[PDB]
Amino acid sequence: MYDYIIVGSGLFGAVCANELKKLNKKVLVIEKRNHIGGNAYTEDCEGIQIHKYGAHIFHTNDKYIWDYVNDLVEFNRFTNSPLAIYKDKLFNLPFNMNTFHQMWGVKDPQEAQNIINAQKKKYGDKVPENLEEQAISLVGEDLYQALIKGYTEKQWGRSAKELPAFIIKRIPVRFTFDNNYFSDRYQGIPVGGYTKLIEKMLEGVDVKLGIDFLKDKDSLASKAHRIIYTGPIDQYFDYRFGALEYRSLKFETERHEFPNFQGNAVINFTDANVPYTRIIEHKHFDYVETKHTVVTKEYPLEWKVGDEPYYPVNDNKNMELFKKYRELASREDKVIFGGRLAEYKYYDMHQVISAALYQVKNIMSTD
Amino acid sequence: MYDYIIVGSGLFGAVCANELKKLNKKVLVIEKRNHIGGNAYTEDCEGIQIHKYGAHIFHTNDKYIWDYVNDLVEFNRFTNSPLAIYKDKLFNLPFNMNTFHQMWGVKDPQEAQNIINAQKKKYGDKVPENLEEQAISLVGEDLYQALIKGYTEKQWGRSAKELPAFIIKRIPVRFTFDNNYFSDRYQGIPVGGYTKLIEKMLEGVDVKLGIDFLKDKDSLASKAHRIIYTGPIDQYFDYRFGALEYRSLKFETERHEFPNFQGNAVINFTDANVPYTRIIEHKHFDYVETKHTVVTKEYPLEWKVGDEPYYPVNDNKNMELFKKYRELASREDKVIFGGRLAEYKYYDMHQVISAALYQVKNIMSTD
Ligand SMILES: Cc1cc2nc3c(=O)[nH]c(=O)nc-3n(C[C@H](O)[C@H](O)[C@H](O)COP(=O)(O)OP(=O)(O)OC[C@H]3O[C@@H](n4cnc5c(N)ncnc54)[C@H](O)[C@@H]3O)c2cc1C
Ligand SMILES: Cc1cc2nc3c(=O)[nH]c(=O)nc-3n(C[C@H](O)[C@H](O)[C@H](O)COP(=O)(O)OP(=O)(O)OC[C@H]3O[C@@H](n4cnc5c(N)ncnc54)[C@H](O)[C@@H]3O)c2cc1C
Repeated sequence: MYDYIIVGSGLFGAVCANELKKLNKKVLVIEKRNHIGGNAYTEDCEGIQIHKYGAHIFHTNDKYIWDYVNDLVEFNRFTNSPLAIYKDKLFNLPFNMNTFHQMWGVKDPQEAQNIINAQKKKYGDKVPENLEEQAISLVGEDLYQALIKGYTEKQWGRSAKELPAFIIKRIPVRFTFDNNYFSDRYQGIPVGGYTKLIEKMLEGVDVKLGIDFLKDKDSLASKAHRIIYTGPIDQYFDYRFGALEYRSLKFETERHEFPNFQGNAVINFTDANVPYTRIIEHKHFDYVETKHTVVTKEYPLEWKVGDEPYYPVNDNKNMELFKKYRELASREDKVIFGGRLAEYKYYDMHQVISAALYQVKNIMSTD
Repeated sequence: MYDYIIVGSGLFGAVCANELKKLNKKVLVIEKRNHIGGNAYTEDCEGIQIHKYGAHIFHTNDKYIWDYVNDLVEFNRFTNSPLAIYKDKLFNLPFNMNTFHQMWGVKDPQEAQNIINAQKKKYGDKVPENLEEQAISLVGEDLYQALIKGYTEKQWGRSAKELPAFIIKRIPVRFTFDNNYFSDRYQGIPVGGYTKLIEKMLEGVDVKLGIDFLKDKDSLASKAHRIIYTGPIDQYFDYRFGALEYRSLKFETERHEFPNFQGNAVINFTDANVPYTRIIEHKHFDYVETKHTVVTKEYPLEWKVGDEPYYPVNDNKNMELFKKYRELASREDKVIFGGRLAEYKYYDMHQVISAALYQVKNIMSTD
C-alpha cells in the first residue's frame, strides 16, 4: 500500500518524488511513456544531448531553486540568444540595440527609442486587447511585421488580431546591446542533460514505465492513499465538457556528417511562408567536439486527441472550460492536480519546480 | 612584532591577509595610496560604481575561486560583450558569427570560415616579417584593417608594419553567434564593487594608508618576521639595472544628466584617427537606476619610469632585465615577491587570487 502514487515523471512529479522519498513516504511513479523526464527529456546521440521536445533552457532568480538543481547535476553558463530569420534578413533576439541597429542602422539608445515610439503613432493609445496590439505597443510596426506576426501566426495557427494580448510570455525589450533572452540572475543547461537530472530526483524510487494511469484509473487509485496527478486535467474527466485547446508540435530530426550547421542553438523563422517555426542545433547548448551534428526542424499544428499538448490557448472560451474541470477536481478526494497539463498553463521549469516544492510542504504541514 | 607585513592592498596582498588572518598570524598591511584595492579599486558616484583604473570583469573556470569571492560579495551575471566602432560601422567583438555577418553578410559557419581561411593566405605561407603580416595571417585583411590595425597602432605608438609580430600571438575566432568575450564557466561583476570585496578580505586586519614602504624600508621591515612584497620589483632594488618597460593609459571621466549614453559597458574605437581607444559606461557593469551616467574615455599614454604601469611590454629586452632582478630577489630572504608588479607580468584577477592562495599554502607548508 503506497502513501503516494505519482502520475507522470516530468519535473512536477519527479520533484514531488524527490522530496517525499526523503520524508520516508512510500512512493510509486507511473509514467505512460517509455522514458522519464516529460517534456524536458533529453537523449544522447554519440555525445550530443538532444532536446527531444523543444529547446529547454533553465533560468531563475531564485537562488534556492538554482542550487536545488545544481546540487544534483552541474549546469554550464549557456546564455540563450535566439536568432530570427525573416526572408533574406538575420536579426538578433530578444529586442535589443543589436536588433534595432540591424533594423535601422541606429547606434544611439535614445534614437532607437524615439523610432519605436514613433511607429506606434498610427495606432494611437487604446488599451491593447489582442496580441497584435500588445506587440505593436511594445516594439512598433517594423519589428512586429518582421519578427512577430508570421511567427505568431504559424505557432498559434490563428490571426494575431484574434489572440489574447498575453497569450505569449513577453520577451525583453531593452536599449542596451545585449542578446540575452532571459533577464534572470541564473541561467544554464545541465551538463549531461535533463534526463540525468531527473534521474537523480527519481533515484531510489519505484518507477513504472509504459503505463497510462487513465486506462486503469480506479484500480490504480485504490493502491495508494493519495494520488498526485500531472496529466491533462480534461482527459482525467473523459473530456466530459469538451477538450481544452492546444497547439502541438512535430519535430523532424536529422543527423549531418559535418560539425556546425547554423552556428547557434536556436533560430526562429518568422516568415509565414516557411513551414517550420524553428531549427534547433542541439550541440550548441553544451560545448562538444563531434564530427557530426543533429538538427531539428520544429513545425506547429493544431492539437487533436493523441497528440502531445504543448501550448494551451489561454483565451476566455477555454478558461471557462478549465474552470468547469477545476470544479470537478476541487471535489476529487484523494487527488492533487499539479503541473503544466493538470493546471492548463504554460510553466517555466523553475516555476514548476517551485510549485512542486510548495505542494509537498503543504502536504506535510498536516496529512 | 608582526608575523607578516604585507606591502600593497591589491588582490594579491588582500588575499594573503585574508588567509593569514585565518591562521592566527599577526598581520600588517601597508599601502602607499589613500585607498585599498590596487588596480581593481572602484569608487561610488551617486550609486554608480566606477572602475577607476580600467574596466574589470571577473572570470574563472575554478569553482573554488568563484565561490571564494562569492562568499564575500555576491556577483551578478554580467557578460562582457565589447563593441567596436570603425568609422560609421559598428561591430560585435570578439570575432564571432555576428562579426562576420556584419562584415560580409554571411550567415553560414562554413561559408564564414572559407572567407577567412582564404584571406589569411593573401601572402601565402610567407612567415610574418612584422605585426601587420602577423595579424593578416591570423584573421585576414578585412577584419584586420577594420578591427585590429588602428587600435593596435594607437595603443603602441605607430605603424603595424613597424612593429614586432610577437605583440599579437593569437586572435580568437569562433564560428558560432556568440558575443561572450570570455569562454570561462564563471563570469560576473561584484554587486557593490571591487572595493567592497577587498574590504571584506581585509576585515579585522591592521591597514596603514598613504605609506610607501620603500621610503622607510628598515624600520618597517623590523616590525615583522616576514615581508610579502607586491610592489614594482625593479623599484624595490632602486632601478639598479634600469627600469622595466610598461605601456600606460590615461582616463578622462564625465558625468552626464541622462541615464544611457551608449548602451554598453565597453566600446572600442579601432580607427587610428580617433584619439581614445575605448569609452566605458560604468553603470552597465551592474544594473542600477540613476538619472545620470558616468562615461570614461581611455587614451594610450606614452610611458616613462614614473607613470602608472598598466601593461608590461614583456619583450626579450625587458624579460632579460627581469631575470636580473629576480636573481637579486632570490638572494633576499624573509621577503616574498608576488603580484603583477612584483613579478613583471600581466595577471587576470582569478590568476592572481590563485597565486596568492598557493603562495600562502607554500608559506605554511615550509615553516
Ligand atoms: C516546446 C517547449 C519548450 C520549453 N522550453 C522551456 C525553456 O526553455 N525553459 C523552461 O524553463 N521551460 C521550458 N518549457 C516548459 C517545461 O517543458 C515545463 O515547465 C515542464 O515540462 C513542466 O513539468 P510537468 O511535469 O508539469 O509537465 P511534463 O514535463 O509535461 O510532464 C508530465 C508527464 O506526465 C506523463 N503523463 C501524462 N498523462 C499521463 C497518464 N495518464 N499516465 C501516466 N503518465 C502520464 C507524461 O508522459 C509526461 O512525462 C518548454 C515547454 C515546451 C512545450
Ligand atoms: C587596464 C586593466 C584592466 C584589467 N581588466 C581585467 C579584467 O577585466 N579581468 C581580470 O580578471 N583582470 C583584469 N586586470 C588585471 C588586474 O588588474 C590584476 O589582476 C590585479 O590588479 C592584480 O593584483 P595585484 O595585487 O597583483 O596588483 P595591484 O592591484 O596593482 O596592487 C598592488 C598594490 O600595492 C600598492 N603598492 C605598490 N608599491 C607599493 C609600495 N612600495 N609601498 C606600499 N604600497 C605599494 C599599490 O598602490 C597597489 O594598491 C586588468 C588590469 C589592467 C591594468
